[PDB]
Amino acid sequence: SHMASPQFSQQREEDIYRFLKDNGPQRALVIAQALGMRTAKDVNRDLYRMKSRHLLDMDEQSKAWTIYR
Repeated sequence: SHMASPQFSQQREEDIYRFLKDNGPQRALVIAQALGMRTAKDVNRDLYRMKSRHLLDMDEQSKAWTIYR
């Protein structure tokens, strides 16, 4: 295929992926502030949604969100 591989539903998910592609693995709180949110809970919905579709992966060790391969 000649087009890009991931699927985003909204601007948040698209920013989350692009952000973690550009800096590498970061915690949900880093992602939240980078979108202009306040808390890790404001992003967690988008973050876990992308993990459920093969786009993100959280680390159990420090809650570091890393783009799924």
